[PDB]
Amino acid sequence: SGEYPTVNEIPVGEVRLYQIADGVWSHIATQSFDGAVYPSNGLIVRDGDELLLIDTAWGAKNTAALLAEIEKQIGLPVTRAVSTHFHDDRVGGVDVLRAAGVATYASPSTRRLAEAEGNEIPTHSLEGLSSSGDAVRFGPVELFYPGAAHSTDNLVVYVPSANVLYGGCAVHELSSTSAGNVADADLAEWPTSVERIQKHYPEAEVVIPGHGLPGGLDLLQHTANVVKAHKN
Ligand SMILES: C[C@H](c1cnn(CCCN)c1)c1cccc2c(-c3ccc(CS(C)(=O)=O)c(F)c3)c(C(=O)O)[nH]c12
Ligand SMILES: [Zn+2]
Ligand SMILES: [Zn+2]
Repeated sequence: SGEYPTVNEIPVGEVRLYQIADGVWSHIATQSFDGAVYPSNGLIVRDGDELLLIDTAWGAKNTAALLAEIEKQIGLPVTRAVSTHFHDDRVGGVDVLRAAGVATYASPSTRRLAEAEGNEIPTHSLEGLSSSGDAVRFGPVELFYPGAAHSTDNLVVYVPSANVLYGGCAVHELSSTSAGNVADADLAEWPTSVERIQKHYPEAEVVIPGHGLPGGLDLLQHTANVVKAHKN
């Protein structure tokens, strides 16, 4: 009824949208992994009379549900999608998207890693993002490669019309007490990658983590802090 929806409010398989700013929504879904249930976020950005999707809803049936929810609540077609790293909470559902006519994109680094993991593989490669600090435009967003953090390939997304920073899994929510799933992370480089985000997007007004509640720029420093406590 208005507050951001949390893991225990979303049954696995359903998707909810949350209006972030004019023409910007997050999408929230939940999924089981190794016997526990987790929420995860993605983004939807209006692109004239079309929509740009950032990240799947973590699984084929969740992603089908995402498309249905977008049709019900927004009613504009999703024409393109970008996945911000290779894990299943970002690419699982790409095959559903591709069968629904969505053009799916990721960096070559994400595509390679997805293929090697046995995860679904976006169709199109995003060049111009291979060195930390790189930025490219993609529809109504800017894609930025901050360097290795949660994963070596993680991208962040900025919506300049609204000053919305979508951190993906490189950014954690304020209530987080540890650094999430770090199996593919670079804990030593993560703070430097966060500092690059902070320097490049000093006017961000909303910061959205890969999992959990949006907030403001605090999420960036908090992320660095929880990652340092983990490496320690
Ligand atoms: C799909 C993904 C994954 C990551 N790696 N692998 C290994 C490769 C295997 N094929 C799979 C995955 C599965 C389960 C949970 C998480 C969390 C996560 C966990 C806990 C928290 C709470 S917290 C910050 O307080 O610790 C959280 F927010 C997110 C994150 C994240 O961190 O992005 N990914 C997750
Ligand atoms: Zn991940
Ligand atoms: Zn994640």
